[PDB]
Amino acid sequence: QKLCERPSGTWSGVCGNNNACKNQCINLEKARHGSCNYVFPAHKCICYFPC
Repeated sequence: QKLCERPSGTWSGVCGNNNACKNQCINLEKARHGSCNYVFPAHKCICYFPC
């Protein structure tokens, strides 16, 4: 709901892989979903924390 779409607390960078980005994010930190979202410049491991 009130999620903040931070580049993952850990993986604060380029992703090239949605599944991993998601997994790694919520596996290491405790965010809800994550995904290898686009937007300029390149894809990055965006993750949704209940901020």
